[PDB]
Amino acid sequence: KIRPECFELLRVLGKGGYGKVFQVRKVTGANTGKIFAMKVLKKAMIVRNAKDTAHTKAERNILEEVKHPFIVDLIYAFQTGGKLYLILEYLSGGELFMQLEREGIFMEDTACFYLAEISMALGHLHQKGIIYRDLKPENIMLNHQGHVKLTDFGLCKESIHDGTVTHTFCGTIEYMAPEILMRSGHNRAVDWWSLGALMYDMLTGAPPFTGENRKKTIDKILKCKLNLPPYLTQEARDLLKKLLKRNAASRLGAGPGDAGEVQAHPFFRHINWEELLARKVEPPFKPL
Ligand SMILES: NS(=O)(=O)c1ccc(NC(=O)COC(=O)c2c3c(nc4ccccc24)CCCCC3)cc1
Ligand SMILES: [Zn+2]
Repeated sequence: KIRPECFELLRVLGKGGYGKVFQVRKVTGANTGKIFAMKVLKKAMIVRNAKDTAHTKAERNILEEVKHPFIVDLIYAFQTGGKLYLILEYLSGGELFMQLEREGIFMEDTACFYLAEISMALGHLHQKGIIYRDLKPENIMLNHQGHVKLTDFGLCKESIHDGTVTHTFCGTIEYMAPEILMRSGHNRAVDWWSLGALMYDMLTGAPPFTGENRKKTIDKILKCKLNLPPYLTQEARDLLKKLLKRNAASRLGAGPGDAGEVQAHPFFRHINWEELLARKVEPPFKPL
């Protein structure tokens, strides 16, 4: 029976209003010395609010069901009287955010690699009926080899919250689909929008609808007047045009084919999907 005492704490990886993440190593038994990330949530901070309770249980249910190389792996999960524990794989490659900052602009082949892996993760989720919604550079980590991992399926990680009712808009909203910000109803097509926004950011240096402040950003996102810079390749321009459509049902990937439709686009013409999913493709950046 796994317990908190089975793990030795090595450092604090992060913290927020609901709990903390530690780097840990297993003290004894199987995988003695194996390194994990341990997320520890305070039930007291959660159980009084039906929405947060629900969100917590959905996080654990999603992470338990998902079996995919490009989504964070949940190893153990247990609780005590006052805390919930999630033992996750430790991801040493950092945030994709740090990669965009260091490079400014990705070469197309580098962008293509990361966007391809993300699309496979989104496809896995979508066929399970799960919508990611929060695709953004900060949310995308890299393992020690440099492969993509999607994270943040649970409670709010922000230190400053937007309003007092929901945590839906606490982060940057620069990658969020217009129909979410409009509260006009949405489905898995929001993820293909977010993929486009991320792609635009990789290849230009900034998300497509940024402004001087948040209001102006939201206004631009809702207005949806896409300007594609001339230096984009024909394949990139074409895909971005198809992903960043205001009308969800027109978006590439919104169709019945979902990720399959996006993956069939000429921007991804050189991707071998079997070798990619099997992690046999050398990543563009190696955290080593
Ligand atoms: N809602 S809350 O309890 O209050 C709350 C929970 C977590 C955070 N902050 C984070 O999770 C930050 O990211 C991580 O902690 C993190 C991680 C990992 N691996 C990491 C490796 C290095 C550095 C951080 C890592 C392993 C992969 C999963 C993500 C964690 C802030 C607030
Ligand atoms: Zn919040």
